[PDB]
Amino acid sequence: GSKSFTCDQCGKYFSQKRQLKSHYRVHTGHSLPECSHCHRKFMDVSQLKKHLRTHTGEKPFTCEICGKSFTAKSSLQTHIRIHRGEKPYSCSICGKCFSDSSAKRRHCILHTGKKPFSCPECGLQFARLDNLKAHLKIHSKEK
DNA sequence: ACGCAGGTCCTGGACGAAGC
DNA sequence: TGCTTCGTCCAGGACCTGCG
Ligand SMILES: [Zn+2]
Ligand SMILES: [Zn+2]
Ligand SMILES: [Zn+2]
Ligand SMILES: [Zn+2]
Ligand SMILES: [Zn+2]
Repeated sequence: GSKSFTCDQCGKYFSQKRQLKSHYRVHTGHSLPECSHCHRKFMDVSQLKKHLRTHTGEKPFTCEICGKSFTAKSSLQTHIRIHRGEKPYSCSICGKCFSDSSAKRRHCILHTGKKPFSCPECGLQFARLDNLKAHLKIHSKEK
């Protein structure tokens, strides 16, 4: 109030041109925090520090039940639900429940029947890119 | 067999919260 | 306060595993 500068990518408003220029980095990547190891860029320095653990192998979030360690606290939180049998994610179509939110999301796709991954060698179609990768290894073994 | 699909956890963008 | 840094959620994906 008032804001006269607009981003031509997401439409967000800004009161000063310097504010728009700083925000525009998220679309172009220019001058974003850049990892010195791999030179990929991230939205802020905290996301870069998280990414640094991919190079060091540091896993600072340890499960006190089994002793395994994880790179992110969210992953530890998801892992703890396995020990406690906590399955809060359920498919609304068939009722199958999961402790992992991605396992639930991946399962629900099967009710659509879509198989968008087609083997370039024989044309066999798969709902999962994983199954296509493993399938192509059979062609490599046959050849 | 091997297609199928669930188990598991790593990676990072999204975005409001907290820091300074 | 306003820009920076953080915590966290969440989506996606890589690799693993057993069933029928
Ligand atoms: Zn924008
Ligand atoms: Zn890096
Ligand atoms: Zn554990
Ligand atoms: Zn279902
Ligand atoms: Zn094939």
